[PDB]
Amino acid sequence: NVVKTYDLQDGSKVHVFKDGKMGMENKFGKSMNMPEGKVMETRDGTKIIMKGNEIFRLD
Amino acid sequence: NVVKTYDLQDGSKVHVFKDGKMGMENKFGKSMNMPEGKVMETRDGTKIIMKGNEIFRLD
Ligand SMILES: [Cu+2]
Ligand SMILES: [Cu+2]
Repeated sequence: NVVKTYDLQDGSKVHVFKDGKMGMENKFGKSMNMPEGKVMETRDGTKIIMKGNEIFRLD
Repeated sequence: NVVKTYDLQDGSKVHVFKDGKMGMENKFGKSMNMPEGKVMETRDGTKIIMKGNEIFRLD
């Protein structure tokens, strides 16, 4: 179902689904409200940001 | 002097200069500030967004 998952510094995660949908979870796996316009950083140092339910990655 | 250029669908351009500074030009070549927190569509399809003086690109 998930086509991609971002593994964020803070232990939270963002799943991207086959259907274009997106979902974020805290370090406890509980579902969260995803922040818009806020830079998030992955485990491996990649910076991303969400806007209009799409994901942008630091170029 | 211009290290990177994005050609947008609205006729304007974004420049990233060799120094680090960032600017936009309009259709007429008029230099302006880089719009922050706004998605912009490139002629070649991509969308970008600037936040805190970093460019992020659709993933
Ligand atoms: Cu999960
Ligand atoms: Cu120019």
